Amino acid sequence: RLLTTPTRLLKLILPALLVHPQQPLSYLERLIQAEIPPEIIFRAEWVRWSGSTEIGDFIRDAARGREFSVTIEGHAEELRVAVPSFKDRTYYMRMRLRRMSQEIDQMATVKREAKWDQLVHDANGLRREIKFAATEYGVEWD
Amino acid sequence: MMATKGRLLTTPTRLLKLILPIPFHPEQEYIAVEPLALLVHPQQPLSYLERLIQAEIPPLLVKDREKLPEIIFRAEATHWVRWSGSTEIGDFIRDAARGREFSVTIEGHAEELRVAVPSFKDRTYYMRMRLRRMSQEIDQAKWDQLVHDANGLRREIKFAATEYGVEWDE
Amino acid sequence: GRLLTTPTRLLKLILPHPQQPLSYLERLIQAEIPEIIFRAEADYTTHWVRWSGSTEIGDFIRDAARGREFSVTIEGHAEELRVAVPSFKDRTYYMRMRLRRMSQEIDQMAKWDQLVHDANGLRREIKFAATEYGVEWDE
Amino acid sequence: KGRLLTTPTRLLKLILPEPLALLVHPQQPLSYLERLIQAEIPPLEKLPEIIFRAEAHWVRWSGSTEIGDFIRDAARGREFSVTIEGHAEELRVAVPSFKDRTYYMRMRLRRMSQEIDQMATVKREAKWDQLVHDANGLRREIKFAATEYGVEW
Repeated sequence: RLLTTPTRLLKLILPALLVHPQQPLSYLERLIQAEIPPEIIFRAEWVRWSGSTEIGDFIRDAARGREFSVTIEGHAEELRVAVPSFKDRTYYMRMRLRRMSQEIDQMATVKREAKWDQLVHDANGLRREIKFAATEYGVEWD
Repeated sequence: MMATKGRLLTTPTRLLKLILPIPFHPEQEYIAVEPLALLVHPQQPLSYLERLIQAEIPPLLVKDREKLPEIIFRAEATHWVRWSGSTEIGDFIRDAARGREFSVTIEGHAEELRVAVPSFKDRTYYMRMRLRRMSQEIDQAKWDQLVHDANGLRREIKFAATEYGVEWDE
Repeated sequence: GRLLTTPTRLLKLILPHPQQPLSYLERLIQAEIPEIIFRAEADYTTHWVRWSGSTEIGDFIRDAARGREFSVTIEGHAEELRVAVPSFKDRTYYMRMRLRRMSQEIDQMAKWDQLVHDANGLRREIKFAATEYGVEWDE
Repeated sequence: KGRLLTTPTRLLKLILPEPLALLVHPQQPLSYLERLIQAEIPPLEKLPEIIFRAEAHWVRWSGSTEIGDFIRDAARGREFSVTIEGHAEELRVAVPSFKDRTYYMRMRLRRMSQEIDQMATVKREAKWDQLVHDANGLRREIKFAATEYGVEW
């Protein structure tokens, strides 16, 4: 019920929330407590997790059990939240890489189909001979 | 000392054509001018040019046997210097680029021959035109930032792989 | 209903700033009224979901990019209003207009790499010449 | 007397006696100078061995020592001797100084350095740094919205 986002945030959905993976779980508790009448505890594997641990590191280890618990001081039924797989966390990221990589090959492929390295070698090399003659004749050149 | 001057011109290749005034009638046999055009490669030595001209001018006469006339190359210094026939043509010209006129002396011919050393614009005409063309072809960017941003993203995904404890690689 | 973009980071909507909380969007609407919640479409394969007032404005609508509209419940009457979300071309435009201008401006202007390198060699080639001659050399 | 001059390229022009002009490379051995000189002089028949001596107290450099390394040691004496097997008196050839050998070389650098400044000054006076950064930047923001909207760009 927690989704990776195009940016580096995380969307959470349960009986809609935003968090940063570098925020501590205390922030999650703060947001959750604001939508309810209140201690929020996080178990995952099983073991509870300190509210001073980063959410990023938390759902990381939670991938072992594919999900994690949320229990509330008062209510009796616990809440379970599925954690993103690695691929789930890296979808938009690996996508951006795939596209940038392809963007590069196009850029490089153009450079090749234009003989751009010989063009630079030819140009730079002959600008050298031109500059060199100017020094030989005792003149200046653009 | 001859009223007609020689010119050597540049070519778009490494080669040079040498235009010379030959003061011999084409049917003369021994020793106002006739033209001679000569393509030479800048690494051919001066001694090679001598051999070239000697084929296009009549022999000299010493006693009852013909001789190939000595041909010698001179240039500026403010006086005049004799150049070694083992000198490459291109390097010879390169040195004479300031005096704008060098001398070619034919044995048995009192009046020498002077060649106009080409101007800078002329010596460099073809190259400078190719530069303009090549430069024009280039003018028809985001690469550095793009490849940099990519490798960084490659790194973060490798990182999440090890943290999430899985293998990666596309 | 409609929400639209501005060339500055600010955002304009109208009806019957990105970093502000939804609570603020609720808080200042009440200045134009006699509890305001927000909702949007949610896929998992449809659904409507209530968003925390602590959600940033800009961070919120970026999640609603795919469904080009979102709900908003006001008290009193169960007649929810829907707001237009500008499509990609509509939002990126004022940016894309600046990019094209800039990229064209960049087009209006490299021997640099060779110069620097060719210089370093010369600088190195003379530094050596000084030492071989046992001389100090300054520029 | 004789003179050995630096040329705009790495070569060396040598002038010595109706003086004779020569072009040699600093990386060639003195034997090459001997070969070139012997061709422009009469024999003795066999070729005359010519020996090069620079100052130290006046010693002969081997025919296998490079001309470059020969003249940089000759600068101490600021000239060097050439003797021909046969001719009684010797030739002395002024050798270039360090500022002489590096004139054209240092001259090229000044022009390049200045050219580099002009190229860089244009970059400054045109806010080049802010240009690409704003460009590279808001490009990524655009490429990001496409990822958000699930579209291409």
